[PDB]
Amino acid sequence: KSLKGSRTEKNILTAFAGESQARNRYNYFGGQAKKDGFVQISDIFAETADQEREHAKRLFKFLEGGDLEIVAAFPAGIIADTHANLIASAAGEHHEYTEMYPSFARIAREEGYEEIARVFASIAVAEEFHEKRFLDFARNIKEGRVFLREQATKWRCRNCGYVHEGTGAPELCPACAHPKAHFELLGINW
Amino acid sequence: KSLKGSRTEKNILTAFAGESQARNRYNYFGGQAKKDGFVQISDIFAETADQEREHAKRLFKFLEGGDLEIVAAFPAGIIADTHANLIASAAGEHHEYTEMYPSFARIAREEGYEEIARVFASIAVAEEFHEKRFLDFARNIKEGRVFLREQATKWRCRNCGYVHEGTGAPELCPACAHPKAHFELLGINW
Ligand SMILES: [Fe+2]
Ligand SMILES: [Fe+2]
Ligand SMILES: [Fe+2]
Ligand SMILES: [Fe+2]
Ligand SMILES: [Fe+2]
Ligand SMILES: [Fe+2]
Repeated sequence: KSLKGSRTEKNILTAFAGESQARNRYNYFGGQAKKDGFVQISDIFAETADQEREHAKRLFKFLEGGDLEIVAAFPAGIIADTHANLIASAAGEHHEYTEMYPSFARIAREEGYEEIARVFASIAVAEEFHEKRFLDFARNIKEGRVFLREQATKWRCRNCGYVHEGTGAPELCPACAHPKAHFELLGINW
Repeated sequence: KSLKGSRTEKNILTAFAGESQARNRYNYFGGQAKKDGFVQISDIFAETADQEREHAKRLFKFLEGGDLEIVAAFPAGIIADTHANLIASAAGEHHEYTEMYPSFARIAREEGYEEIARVFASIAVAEEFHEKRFLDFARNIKEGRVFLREQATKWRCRNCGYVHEGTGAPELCPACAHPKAHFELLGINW
């Protein structure tokens, strides 16, 4: 049925506004991560930004047109060091999957918008993993485990694919000569 | 010392030519993978192409200028189905790390170009993992295990980050509504 005048319509636009701002913030944090020498983390911020773009697109497509007024609070800034940005991003994700989306979903169900409610709940699942990545990386930075581990393992250069075996990533990739910043733990998800 | 007139100079240009062609082929295969409904594989081809660009750049930077004639054989085509493209790509990687680069490295060492030899050997390591990825994915396609597994596991939508728990990826992402093609096994390499 029509969304016109419902609370859900307002919530969808509110979510769209938040998703849109999150996309920008994450792209900026991605640039900062690159400056801080964390390439894997930089690419993660960029990918997360692209995924927020997709959450926003799904939400945007439900709307039926016209200008709508919304009242909501948003993070006024800021761009800091990568660890701080990861912590702030995780807090944003946390609010979305623990408070905002579950609430929007419940209201949607109550107003009779089952599909939309399902979408809100589904987006919340995505935000929870987004938070996991951000928290895990923040923890790695705090513990000094981004480029060094206790036991020998495999490290992959994101720039050229070189694989290094050892307790930590090398200062310079022996293949492409790029800095340690480009290394990540070798992952196999297939 | 100067590379002028050495066999290594010729080998570097030969490698550069091969690296350059590999970059193009992989980007085309990436596009084909997208058409075949394999997003993770498509992005892998694209990433591999970018890494070949970096192998080529390292090699290119060693050269000292001027036009040089080379004699070498290259794959004249072709673009086929994704499984076939993965197999062909793996064969290309195989020749590079088992025959070409080790040979170029040995010749470089013999002519007194230790740094260059180290680079050839290092690039070979990258190509071996490139082959592993291609062979693994080819195997997944052949066995019908790209989107379905024996035991329940976690699947991530590359488009929006939604996480699905089950034996196989869903036909449609419940969050962004994109097709099964966007799903991959949830990976955590950090
Ligand atoms: Fe989002
Ligand atoms: Fe998110
Ligand atoms: Fe590298
Ligand atoms: Fe290469
Ligand atoms: Fe390769
Ligand atoms: Fe999705």
